[PDB]
Amino acid sequence: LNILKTSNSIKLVNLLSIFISTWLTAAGFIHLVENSGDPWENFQNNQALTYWECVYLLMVTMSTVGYGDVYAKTTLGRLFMVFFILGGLAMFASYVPEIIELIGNRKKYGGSYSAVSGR
Amino acid sequence: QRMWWAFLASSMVTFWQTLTGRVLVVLVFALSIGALVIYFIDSSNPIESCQNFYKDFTLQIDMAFNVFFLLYFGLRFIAANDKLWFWLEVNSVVDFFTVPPVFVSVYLNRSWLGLRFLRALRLIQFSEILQFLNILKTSNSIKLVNLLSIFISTWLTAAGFIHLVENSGDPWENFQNNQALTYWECVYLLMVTMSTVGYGDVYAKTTLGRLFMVFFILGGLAMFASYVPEIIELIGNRKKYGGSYSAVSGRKHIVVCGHITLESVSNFLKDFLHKDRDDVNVEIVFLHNISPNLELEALFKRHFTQVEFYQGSVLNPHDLARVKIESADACLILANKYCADPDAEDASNIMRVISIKNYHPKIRIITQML
Repeated sequence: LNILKTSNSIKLVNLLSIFISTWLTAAGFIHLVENSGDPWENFQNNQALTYWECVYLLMVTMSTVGYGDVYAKTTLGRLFMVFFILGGLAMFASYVPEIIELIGNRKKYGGSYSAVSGR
Repeated sequence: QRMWWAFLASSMVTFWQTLTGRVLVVLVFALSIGALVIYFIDSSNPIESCQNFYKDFTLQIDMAFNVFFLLYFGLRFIAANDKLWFWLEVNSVVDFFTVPPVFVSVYLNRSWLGLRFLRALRLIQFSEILQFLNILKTSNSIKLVNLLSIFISTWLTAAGFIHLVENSGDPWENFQNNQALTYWECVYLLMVTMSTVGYGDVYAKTTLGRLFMVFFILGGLAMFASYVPEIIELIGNRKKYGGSYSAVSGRKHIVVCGHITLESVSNFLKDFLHKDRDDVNVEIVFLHNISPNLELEALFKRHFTQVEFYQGSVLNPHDLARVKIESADACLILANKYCADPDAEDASNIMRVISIKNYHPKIRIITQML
């Protein structure tokens, strides 16, 4: 649908669509698994979670910040934390970002000359 | 109460190089420094407080700063030229969002600390003028100063914003859930975020604060990983041997120049500083363009009290004046003996000899020759 084709579109495709999709599906995944509770323990530890703090928990879990404010309170939740770390940290370390660092800045002198009349 | 249609309207969200410019920009960041200092001073005070026109004596200096910022605002009108890019300018936007809100707060005769610290962007201005003030006339050093200036600028701005969101609270929850911590505490937390250590002893209680700092720490890690690779090496690529030679009265010295290499200088030192000599009391100095190798600094360190090194060329009379060959007893020239064309080294040594004799025609020269 007539996007701005200056490699910005392709960098959008290969970075931010997949980043947002994975982040949002992981947030919804932890929300479901935490609100479900423990199956064999009759769902006694079903922690009440909102989506804002869920996605905040994802972003705290990735990168390196080890905030003790929020964490997984159940065994399968901690399982899924481990899998999410093993996937997302490896991705954010060696697959996605190098593209955005090799994007760099835009062109320095790509403009034209304005013919000012009288000179 | 809690009015915003006047502060935002003041923020204006809609939209009769020379010394003349130098004086005004110096005044601009000097008053920015003063206002940021007094903001840090009264940061412990609550955001909202009453203030009469003749009550706060400290705020009178703030009003002098405010009318001077209004003068700079009129200067911005004068230098606007193109109005579209004038309101597109980021510094102009910051001034729009900080000075008219101060005017409205003073008209209302009440204190409001919201977005008052935004002048920290102007703290990067003195880096350019430090070159004018001939403290640092180089390029790498002024680039490092500018980079640390923008680092500390985004530091103080982010610390202030996190502090205000922290002590404000949720507006839809009657802002009664706000935590209580000081500017030093928010500084500590923002180290906690930027450093990615993540202590978690004290966090951002506000939900909107968390939803801000999430993409803020994304941007911060991006800019950190972008900028440190051109920060770390600056301490490495700095000239060390650019100084001159300090003569010692009553003790002579000689000058060794030409092609100097590890094995050549090793042999020369080993047969010149031999222990079986009656008395050696001459300093040995070196002149060359290519920086010495780590083994050569190792030799210089193990002979720290006998040999000194300097970087320069024998064809530069300024370099010869720096080495001070007037008091030198003699000059030595080492010639490469392994290159393809022998006549090239002969001609090079001839140029060295004529330059040295032209600078001083009454010294002793001993040279190799192929």
